[PDB]
Amino acid sequence: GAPPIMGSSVYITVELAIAVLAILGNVLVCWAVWLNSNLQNVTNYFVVSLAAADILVGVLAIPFAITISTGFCAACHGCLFIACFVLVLAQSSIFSLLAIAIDRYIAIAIPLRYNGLVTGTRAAGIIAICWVLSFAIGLTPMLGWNNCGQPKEGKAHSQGCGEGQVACLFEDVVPMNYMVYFNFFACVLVPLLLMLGVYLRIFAAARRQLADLEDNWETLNDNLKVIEKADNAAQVKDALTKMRAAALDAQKKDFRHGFDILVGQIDDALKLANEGKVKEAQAAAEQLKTTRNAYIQKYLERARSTLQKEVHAAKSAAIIAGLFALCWLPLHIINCFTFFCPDCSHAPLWLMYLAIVLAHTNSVVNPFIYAYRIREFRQTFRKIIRS
Ligand SMILES: CC(C)CCC[C@@H](C)[C@H]1CC[C@H]2[C@@H]3CC=C4C[C@@H](O)CC[C@]4(C)[C@H]3CC[C@]12C
Ligand SMILES: CC(C)CCC[C@@H](C)[C@H]1CC[C@H]2[C@@H]3CC=C4C[C@@H](O)CC[C@]4(C)[C@H]3CC[C@]12C
Ligand SMILES: CC(C)CCC[C@@H](C)[C@H]1CC[C@H]2[C@@H]3CC=C4C[C@@H](O)CC[C@]4(C)[C@H]3CC[C@]12C
Ligand SMILES: CC(C)CCC[C@@H](C)[C@H]1CC[C@H]2[C@@H]3CC=C4C[C@@H](O)CC[C@]4(C)[C@H]3CC[C@]12C
Ligand SMILES: CCCCCCCC/C=C\CCCCCCCC(=O)OC[C@H](O)CO
Ligand SMILES: CCCCCCCC/C=C\CCCCCCCC(=O)OC[C@H](O)CO
Ligand SMILES: CCCCCCCC/C=C\CCCCCCCC(=O)OC[C@H](O)CO
Ligand SMILES: Nc1nnc(-c2ccc(O)c(Cl)c2)c(-c2ccccc2)n1
Ligand SMILES: CCCCCCCC/C=C\CCCCCCCC(=O)O
Ligand SMILES: CCCCCCCC/C=C\CCCCCCCC(=O)O
Ligand SMILES: CCCCCCCC/C=C\CCCCCCCC(=O)O
Ligand code: NA
Repeated sequence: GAPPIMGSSVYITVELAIAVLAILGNVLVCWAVWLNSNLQNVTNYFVVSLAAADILVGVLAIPFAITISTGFCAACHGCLFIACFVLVLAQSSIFSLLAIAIDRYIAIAIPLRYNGLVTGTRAAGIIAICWVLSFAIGLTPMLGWNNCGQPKEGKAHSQGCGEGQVACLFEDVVPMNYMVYFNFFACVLVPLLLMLGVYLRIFAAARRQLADLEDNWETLNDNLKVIEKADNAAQVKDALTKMRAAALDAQKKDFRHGFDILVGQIDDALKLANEGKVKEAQAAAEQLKTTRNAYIQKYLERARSTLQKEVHAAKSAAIIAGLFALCWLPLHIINCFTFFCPDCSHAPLWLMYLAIVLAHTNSVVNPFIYAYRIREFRQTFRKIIRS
């Protein structure tokens, strides 16, 4: 049995290094949003809320984790607070991640009403509510769902603790049925699964809109060919009405002028078609190609480019949510083994330390994801560091 202070020294040193990086990187995120108006939007207010949770992991949760690794003597409910505080920060992160996903879904699904529905003032209120709920959920053991009524008195005596004190260790004070059923299943797993459902809807909505744009583009070009090889006015009329509906569906200044020219030219040709003048209708329909080459294809390309950027932004957000799940799931899975398999030897202490370090590393990774995936953050980071 090697001296406990040695393996402790490795765990503590790694924890302190992570805390430094979590503070530095996420302070940079907050400084960037504060300074760049192009970064000031509802999505990034939740990003800042998430960065604040990660700053508090470095300032508070990691010092608390180091403290409760020692098993020092503490009043049981004081031990409970420093043990449970990381649950507040993890819960706040989950709420911010879910809010970000929902924000991106509103933007892709109803962009015309996004600016009227999703405002900064409503966002600040949601953030406040989510922090209150995070304290309520994370500190629920302090309301009585704890093991302080049944302390490990033999462990307390062997450490010289006073009366009312326990050896302060996470699993000795926080009940495992709370950790598995309430914290993991209900408060972590269910919101992560909801997030997965939201992102599936976001990418399904984007794929559908990028299909719908190509279908309307195909309908405009296909029916142009139908008119050229038509032989009577009724075939021209049929293909023109289909073009007119495709044009109005695709419509939903230089943008409006291009579609006004298009529908007007379709109407010009339809009037000729209704009068039985096929050759004049076809010549009129040929004028549409000039409008298509100078306006309509430009709208189709820019609409595609806007959709691709929304997909890119949703993928960046989903990566962040997925990395949260990756870094936190090992701890929750270990707790499931401890709880559901009392015939299994407890996960060894080195593995507990590794799982805790991994969870804490998640508070380091988001600034790197923003830097590598969002140009506006990356360029703002560069200016902050240079200047
Ligand atoms: C403004 C912010 C930074 C203040 C942070 C205050 C923190 C560090 C304080 C608030 C409550 C405090 C705890 C309250 C009660 C106990 C029980 C005692 O037997 C050992 C210390 C312990 C566990 C305290 C440790 C420090 C503590 C967690
Ligand atoms: C920013 C300010 C307002 C934060 C206020 C938080 C204060 C009120 C809370 C935080 C944690 C709390 C402590 C947590 C646990 C214990 C140990 C218990 O045996 C006696 C009370 C005591 C010591 C609590 C007193 C109140 C306390 C210090
Ligand atoms: C993709 C990621 C999230 C999956 C992580 C899986 C990890 C957490 C799993 C895979 C194998 C698992 C271990 C398999 C067997 C045992 C022995 C048992 O006596 C205690 C738990 C313990 C030690 C498990 C702990 C959790 C464990 C390490
Ligand atoms: C990751 C997402 C998709 C779902 C989370 C799956 C979790 C809840 C699953 C993955 C592996 C599972 C464990 C696999 C094996 C055992 C050993 C058995 O003696 C008791 C249940 C227990 C401990 C399972 C509990 C539930 C478990 C931890
Ligand atoms: C620079 C940062 C300073 C940080 C200061 C670090 C604190 C060091 C004090 C005690 C650690 C002793 C080693 C902890 C060993 C674990 C004890 C434990 O697991 O519980 C008790 C149990 O009885 C055992 O079997
Ligand atoms: C920017 C500033 C923001 C706020 C910064 C706050 C930093 C908190 C640091 C450490 C918490 C460690 C607290 C635990 C120390 C417990 C040691 C102790 O209390 O030992 C005596 C006890 O009776 C055992 O026998
Ligand atoms: C485990 C503990 C769980 C505790 C469970 C109970 C908590 C209450 C729940 C939600 C409060 C929602 C607050 C709503 C605040 C008022 C909002 C408002 O007035 O604004 C309307 C706005 O115009 C629309 O856009
Ligand atoms: N058995 C057990 N032991 N320790 C922790 C623990 C304590 C302090 C921390 O800072 C961290 Cl990250 C983890 C958790 C645990 C598991 C999932 C979610 C929250 C806590 N579970
Ligand atoms: C780009 C520069 C980065 C800033 C430097 C950050 C320095 C932090 C690195 C390691 C933390 C070391 C913790 C010291 C251990 C104390 C002794 C002990 O383990 O008990
Ligand atoms: C920017 C402010 C950050 C706050 C600084 C906190 C850094 C202190 C590091 C670790 C916490 C020390 C925990 C002490 C354990 C007590 C050991 C014992 O009593 O047996
Ligand atoms: C212990 C608390 C458990 C119940 C939580 C109650 C819900 C949160 C309570 C108060 C938050 C107050 C902030 C409300 C501002 C709303 C702004 C808005 O949404 O537009
Ligand atoms: Na986090």
